[PDB]
Amino acid sequence: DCGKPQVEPKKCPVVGGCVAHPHSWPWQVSLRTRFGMHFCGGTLISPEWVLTAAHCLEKSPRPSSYKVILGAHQEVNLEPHVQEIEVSRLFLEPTRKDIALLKLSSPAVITDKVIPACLPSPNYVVADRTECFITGWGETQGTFGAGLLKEAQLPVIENKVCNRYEFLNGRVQSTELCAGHLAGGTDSCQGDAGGPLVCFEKDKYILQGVTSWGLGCARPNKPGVYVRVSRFVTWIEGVMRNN
Ligand SMILES: NCc1ccc(CNC(=O)[C@@H]2Cc3ccc(cc3)NC(=O)CCN3CCN(CCCC(=O)Nc4ccc(cc4)C[C@@H](NS(=O)(=O)c4ccccc4)C(=O)N2)CC3)cc1
Repeated sequence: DCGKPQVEPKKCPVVGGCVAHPHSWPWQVSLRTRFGMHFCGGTLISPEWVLTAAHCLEKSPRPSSYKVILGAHQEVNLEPHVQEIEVSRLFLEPTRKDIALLKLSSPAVITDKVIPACLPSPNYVVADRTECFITGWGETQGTFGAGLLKEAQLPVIENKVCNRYEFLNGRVQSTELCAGHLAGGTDSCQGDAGGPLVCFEKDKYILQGVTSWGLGCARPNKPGVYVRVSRFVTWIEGVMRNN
């Protein structure tokens, strides 16, 4: 059952936002070096497959350089039941987009704390103002929560508006989407890249974005940019089917 957490998440009362109800985001992964250091996020989309950002793998083209942590809440004191799995193969998106697939050495064990997120239908366009969630262990820029999994509820901004001069001035492609509060203060940041942007649809969470880049973090009029997952579903499915 993809997209359905067992520990229901909570809204807030990653820069800003709040600490996540522990294990309320069971698809969240921590992408780490062979040495145990968190540097990027990821999303479990199937027991053997993690979706992250291509730029997170810029340092090494070697699957051995990476490990995936599943089911955690703490970044340092990993809980005992935490699943730590090596990566066997890396798949960079073939058109140089900032998205990539990780095939794990062993299929993650599905538990109340480790659950895959659902994928959207091809070419779905998250509507303007849709409130979605981003999560990760990234920088907090003095906002509390360092070391614990944080979340933020952000409104999507349609590309036509996001590309205006007042915002990102034509930098955003159709294969990306924008999200964030234009007054600033709450945003994903370095360390959250490759992590999920999920939207609640009917009764479950759908992976709609991959945290990619931005002009800084939580700055006014500077929403974050995310890879538009719906434009890569067909490629993702082909990779999982043929590998
Ligand atoms: N929700 C906020 C948020 C969450 C998470 C993050 C974490 N992710 C990062 O750190 C990314 C890493 C990266 C991602 C994609 C890339 C290259 C690098 N893709 C290409 O290489 C592909 C080639 N491409 C093609 C087209 N491009 C031009 C058009 C669009 C464009 O201009 N894109 C852009 C602009 C700036 C940067 C990267 C990309 C550098 C840096 N931005 S920053 O201002 O210096 C900064 C940000 C945060 C903190 C401090 C400083 C920035 O984000 N790096 C140029 C190059 C960051 C922000």
